Amino acid sequence: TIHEFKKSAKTTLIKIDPALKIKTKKVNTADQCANRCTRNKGLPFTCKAFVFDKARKQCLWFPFNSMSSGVKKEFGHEFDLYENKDYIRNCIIGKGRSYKGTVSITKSGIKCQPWSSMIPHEHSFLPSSYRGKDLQENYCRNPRGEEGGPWCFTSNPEVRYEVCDIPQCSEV
Amino acid sequence: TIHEFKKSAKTTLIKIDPALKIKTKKVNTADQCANRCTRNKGLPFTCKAFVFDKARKQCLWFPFNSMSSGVKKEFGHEFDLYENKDYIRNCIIGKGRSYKGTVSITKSGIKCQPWSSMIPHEHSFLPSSYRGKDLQENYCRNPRGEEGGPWCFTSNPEVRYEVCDIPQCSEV
Repeated sequence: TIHEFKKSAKTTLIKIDPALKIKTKKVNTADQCANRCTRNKGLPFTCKAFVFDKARKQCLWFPFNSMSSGVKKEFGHEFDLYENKDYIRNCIIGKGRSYKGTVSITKSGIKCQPWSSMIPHEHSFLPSSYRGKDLQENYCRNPRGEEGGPWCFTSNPEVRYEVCDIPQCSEV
Repeated sequence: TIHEFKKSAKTTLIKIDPALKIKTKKVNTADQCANRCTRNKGLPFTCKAFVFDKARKQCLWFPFNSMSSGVKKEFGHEFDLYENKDYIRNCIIGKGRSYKGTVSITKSGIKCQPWSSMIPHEHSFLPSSYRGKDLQENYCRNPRGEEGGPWCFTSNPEVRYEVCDIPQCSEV
């Protein structure tokens, strides 16, 4: 069940508004935290995210994710952040510059090439180069905010890049 | 992997658009269609949904869902529809009247009471009547279009009903 969460390594979140509440608990594996989050059992809220402290083998279930207002994230090798896809807007607004969804396949059905690889296609579109644009894994993105919306370098050598078929949130 | 699809028993989809392409194949089980869809390995498009023909134990992979334009659904006992949640708007527009996501947990974190149940709470919100409102399972909904957004009757005898924390597509 831990696979249906967007994972961001060495990350955790921090709150600000005292009202915003948490629930923690020692555990064995990060898997263990996912089941409880997904099932939303014994939790005084909606599990939209959780962190697993690999160091203190702990689960940190949150009623919010990295894009929640009033919460910032922090570095930690020992931490691993898992966000519930059901709470990460999966549709596009405008040119889709703020799309953080997990679609990784182009419109014609071809798997996206990670932004970390220069194979098959070489490129200067590196994560460090574009901060805030979430160029993680091989997720369809639109760092430059171009007309076509989110796209990705294809794993098919003949197709340098292509657009992804992510829907618009509201286009009547 | 089939659990990451919204299921609509006895249902299938009929394209109207001739371009909009499909791909079919005999298979053994419906799970078999899911894996192929999720992976999107042998398809010339983005799998957003698929139908499993229990009769002809067949798979119909679609580059669209029940809310795609130019495609109508049809009834059929031998058919089951599965839509990729990654393509079913997961945020709310306005009062949330057209919400079709699968969130089934009120804001305080309690499981929803399916609409087909009169226990714990009895009600006048049944599928039968108010249709087109997808009162399936225990999905948070807003058939009437009320102020607070999609909600549900709580499986907690102490709480008649409560609202869910489904994000608005206009984040904040």
